[PDB]
Amino acid sequence: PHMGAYWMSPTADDIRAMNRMQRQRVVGFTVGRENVGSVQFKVPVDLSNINLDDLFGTIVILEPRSATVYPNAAKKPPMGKGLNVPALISLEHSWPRGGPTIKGRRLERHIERLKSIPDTTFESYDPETGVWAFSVEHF
Repeated sequence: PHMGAYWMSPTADDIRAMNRMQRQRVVGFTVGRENVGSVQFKVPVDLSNINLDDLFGTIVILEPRSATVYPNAAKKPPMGKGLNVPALISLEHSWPRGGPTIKGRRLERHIERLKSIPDTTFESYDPETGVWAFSVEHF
């Protein structure tokens, strides 16, 4: 696999510089990984109890075509708490089998399948870049 660095927005520096009130309600918090995709939380999140330097690969795991938040059910907070909130997920490399030149009906059936994935709400598929974007309500 060919993956680059994890990142977050606002940055860990920005969040470390917030006061307690601000860090309890971080808007548009996004965790991504170069050449994989990103997870953007759709409601404000409380990061006061999250270690920003033990987040990538521990709480949020981004692998090719796969995003995971809280892989260990025993340590997963209740729905609506921590990062267990609705999120917009964008995944690169989501092409039809055959790759970027597959168009027409074969591409349409691929989009149909992505629109139907259980527990997701389809947002978009970009046929030129291979990005599938969709929302989930909990992890």
